[PDB]
Amino acid sequence: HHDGFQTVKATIDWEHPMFKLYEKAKRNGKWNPADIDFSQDQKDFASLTSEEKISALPLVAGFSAGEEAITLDILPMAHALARQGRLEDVLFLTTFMHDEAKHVEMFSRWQQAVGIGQMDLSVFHNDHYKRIFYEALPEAMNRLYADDSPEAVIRAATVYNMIVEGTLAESGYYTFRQIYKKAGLFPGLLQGIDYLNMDEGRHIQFGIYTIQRIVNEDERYYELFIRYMDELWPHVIGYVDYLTELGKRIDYDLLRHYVIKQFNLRKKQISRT
Amino acid sequence: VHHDGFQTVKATIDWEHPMFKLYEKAKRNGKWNPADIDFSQDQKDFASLTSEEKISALPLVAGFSAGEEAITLDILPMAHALARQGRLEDVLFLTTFMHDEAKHVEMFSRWQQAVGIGQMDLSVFHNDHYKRIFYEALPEAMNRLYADDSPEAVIRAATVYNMIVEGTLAESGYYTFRQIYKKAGLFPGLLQGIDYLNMDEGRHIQFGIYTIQRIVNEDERYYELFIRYMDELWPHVIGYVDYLTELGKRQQQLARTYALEIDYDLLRHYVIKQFNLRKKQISRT
Ligand SMILES: CCCCCCCCCCCCCCCC(=O)O
Ligand SMILES: CCCCCCCCCCCCCCCC(=O)O
Ligand SMILES: [Fe+2]
Ligand SMILES: [Fe+2]
Ligand SMILES: [Fe+2]
Ligand SMILES: [Fe+2]
Ligand SMILES: [Mn+2]
Ligand SMILES: [Mn+2]
Repeated sequence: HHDGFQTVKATIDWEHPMFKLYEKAKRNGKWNPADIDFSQDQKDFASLTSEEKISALPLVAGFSAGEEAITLDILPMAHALARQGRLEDVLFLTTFMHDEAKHVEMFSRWQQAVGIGQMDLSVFHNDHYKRIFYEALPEAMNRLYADDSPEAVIRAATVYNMIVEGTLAESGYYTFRQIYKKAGLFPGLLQGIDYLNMDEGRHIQFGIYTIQRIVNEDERYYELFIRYMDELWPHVIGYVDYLTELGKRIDYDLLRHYVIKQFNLRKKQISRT
Repeated sequence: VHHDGFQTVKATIDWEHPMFKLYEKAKRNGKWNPADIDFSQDQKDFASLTSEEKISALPLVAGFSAGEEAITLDILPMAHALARQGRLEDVLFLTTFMHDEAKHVEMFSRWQQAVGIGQMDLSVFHNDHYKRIFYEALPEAMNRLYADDSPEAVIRAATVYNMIVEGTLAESGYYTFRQIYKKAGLFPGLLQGIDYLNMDEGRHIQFGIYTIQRIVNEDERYYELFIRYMDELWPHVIGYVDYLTELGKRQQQLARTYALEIDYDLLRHYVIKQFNLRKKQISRT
């Protein structure tokens, strides 16, 4: 039951950081994936050699699955914060969710346009990928229906924001750029990736805000945060090694260092105080 | 529980799904930002009213602010349930639904802030009937879906929120606010807000009808449930309406300072009109 309503008893906290992030999201979040011209992307893909055609697909499969996952899986988080009365958080998360829907849509549209929509790209998810996306992610998010303790929220934000978006996805945008914009290939996908990377700058900020406000109440949670990151590293780098083994069949030595860099950078964005 | 796989890895989005088409319309037609509305004439208009004129609109604003905030919290279980059923295109659409409702909450709260009543607690205009729908039945029917996503649970949730709250009360609210404050040349920024809001809600009702009718096509037993759930809520619908009516009648200072004939019997029949129209948008097959 609702006890009352903040915009009836009072107003929105206009000075809340997440309400300000909400405002930014409405201003900077107007792109529509339906407007992306994929026609050159189709030609590029067709002109590729089958050996080149596959080289693209592992990454797209990682992302298509990853965006769809978070679209389905943020909803428990939004619900738990709604139940705690954090209205400005909820306002922000509606932009988060619609961003992610556009992300799902964009990769799906590219798949469709280059002609691989009928292809099942699950074959490029290895065990380590499945551990993160098929298992740990939904596990940590769905927990929050029955357990919204600080430890549960921090574990979900760490998994979704610091590992999935902040290590794997950040590293993936960089990989796409380091490979295809140099080549002059796939300009519509790279356009989408650029819009998406803008969106994701906001998403990481909600995650930092969330993890940090909890850490602030008890620095015991800081060590929780680090432990959770390290728990998932073996699957992060297991996936990366799987993908680097594939491409060698571009210095994957560099992209495997960018992943390592991102992971440590994300750890540093949270302070013990 | 874990994901089996992902539709946009095995396949693609179902581009011909009607909820995808509705998602596409939502993106194209849902660009308005309440932060852009000019409330300066509203703040002056509100200040130009007496204490007694000043309140005639607040009961409506309190019903609206509470209603928009409730659904912002209470749609989330519905989106989760459909996500669990693999209804990806529904979920995509629902991201626009939820973001719309966020803007609706924001708009009324901006208006309250700008006209100067942010500090005033407007809960006093929620009578027991209002509470039974918005403080109780709405969240009960939605939160159910976390543990019971059966067709009958989904019908009930869509009926409460989409057919009653949006399609009866909110549709009547927009009419009332037009029949009164557009005729009074009052609160232009609020009515611009309400215009945009009402456009949003045309899509929301289409999702609710799609959802209810989808379930009724599986089995007609469910048509009767829809009618019964509509009927179980009518008394609170009309209980709130009578209450809002008796308020307006005894604070009639704004009606005659602005030479308006506010017909609280016409407004009452429009509510009844919306209720039955909503029944007619669901067919037994
Ligand atoms: C060979 C170098 C490795 C490059 C790393 C690529 C990893 C693929 C990206 C998958 C994660 C995408 C998750 C979406 C996050 C979000 O939607 O916020
Ligand atoms: C005297 C005339 C009575 C008219 C009825 C007025 C009722 C106020 C409506 C408040 C509910 C608003 C819910 C909005 C639903 C949505 O945002 O989708
Ligand atoms: Fe994201
Ligand atoms: Fe391994
Ligand atoms: Fe709505
Ligand atoms: Fe009563
Ligand atoms: Mn994303
Ligand atoms: Mn609304």
